[PDB]
Amino acid sequence: DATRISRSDFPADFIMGTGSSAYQIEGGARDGGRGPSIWDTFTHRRPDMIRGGTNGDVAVDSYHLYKEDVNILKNLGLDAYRFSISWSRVLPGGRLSGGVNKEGINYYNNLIDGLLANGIKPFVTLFHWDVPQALEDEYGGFLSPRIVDDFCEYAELCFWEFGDRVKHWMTLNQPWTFSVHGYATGLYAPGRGRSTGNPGTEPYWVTHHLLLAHAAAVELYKNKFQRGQEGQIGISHATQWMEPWDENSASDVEAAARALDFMLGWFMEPITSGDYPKSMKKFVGSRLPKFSPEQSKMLKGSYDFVGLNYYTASYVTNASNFSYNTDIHVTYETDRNGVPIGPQSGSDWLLIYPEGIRKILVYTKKTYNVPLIYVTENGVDDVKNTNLTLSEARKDSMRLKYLQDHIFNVRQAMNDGVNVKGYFAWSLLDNFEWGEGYGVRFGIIHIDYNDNFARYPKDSAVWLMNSFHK
Ligand SMILES: OC[C@H]1O[C@@H](O)[C@H](O)[C@@H](O)[C@@H]1O
Repeated sequence: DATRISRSDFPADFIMGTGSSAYQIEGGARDGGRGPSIWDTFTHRRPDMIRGGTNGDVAVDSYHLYKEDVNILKNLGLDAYRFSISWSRVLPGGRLSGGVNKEGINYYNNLIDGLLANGIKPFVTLFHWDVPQALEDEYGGFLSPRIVDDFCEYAELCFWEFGDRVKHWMTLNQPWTFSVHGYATGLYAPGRGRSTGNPGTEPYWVTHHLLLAHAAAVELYKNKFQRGQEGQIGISHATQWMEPWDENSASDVEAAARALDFMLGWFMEPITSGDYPKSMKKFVGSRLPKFSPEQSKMLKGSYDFVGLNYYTASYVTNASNFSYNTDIHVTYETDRNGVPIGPQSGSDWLLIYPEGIRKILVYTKKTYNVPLIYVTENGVDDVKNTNLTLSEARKDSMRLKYLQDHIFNVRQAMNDGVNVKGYFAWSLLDNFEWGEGYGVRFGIIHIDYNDNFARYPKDSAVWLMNSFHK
């Protein structure tokens, strides 16, 4: 029974936590010496692409209110906090020659020491989509292999400044989403793919450079820092459970494995065997870049742990100029005979399917033999409703059930043999949700946008504190 799940159902070294990313919570977008990221430019030049026309200039002001966030985290009682560094805050011009911003280094040091003073372990992600505009404008950012060397200079600065206290690093978070919505759909920054963009080629280049940036930073960590600092490094991937529309149709079973291949396998195979998956080579063909053997040798095994982010699931079937989307040759279905795979959250794409996380975890251990996994993101958004007062708004029983069910399933997956070392809910605070602006709330902590981003715990935060304190 999922309602009685609690810390005592887990081993002693199991880590519970919560998460954010820099651009979604910080604001201070032009404070403290920070330069612009591609998100700054996208939300300012193209406000029509954002619900409400809003941006993250102020967001929820964790740049100034970080002492409050630390205080909330202390009261919450969980082991860990996962956040990311804004690249253009510490390197406003992206590369070392653009100046090193000491004030942005001071921010991250104050945040890290306040977390440590309170017994909270920092898990830090280097990159969460906020490419410095200078690097975008100079040579097209992740479209160019120049990005690998710049990204390494940046990773080295972080290890040097923070590596004495941060022992858990992630190079990238959800690079899938960056690649696809940035370059295939054009819904996210830099907003291309519908030169002006090409959804047939650009996503594949971007992903290819993301993986090389990741591998070069891991080798840098491993050869130059790991012995003096004794930390660990990994990466976090987007996942969505892919279920055969018809359990029996072997054509359907194959469409599902291919959907997995194009989402997860696209990233996971290169760091496992040095190459892209077979299905992708077959359906993408000559548009899919190749690794030199030095690159392959660098990629293979380039991690100490992997993190997975899981929200939802879907049914897959077979499909009947070029585009990443059409290359998959699958169609997505939500119902089996008028019965949805699960109920909607406040977002129509997000269907609640807890068994999804147990399956995605077992699949990953099986298909890739990952020794050590964390669930680095999992969570759900409130029904949109500006008519509720805070007493009502904070009663977030859907989220509370969602968390219980998934955490339960995570337990199950460990009984199935998956070695899962921790779980981070997503996210700590209501914050800026990219295309969806401020309208979609994912936080265990409520934010009052009418009154200086005043923070208040929802029921789920109370529950997490009570069942998982330590
Ligand atoms: O808005 C949906 C997205 O929101 C962000 O908060 C997270 O970074 C993503 O993982 C999530 O898919």
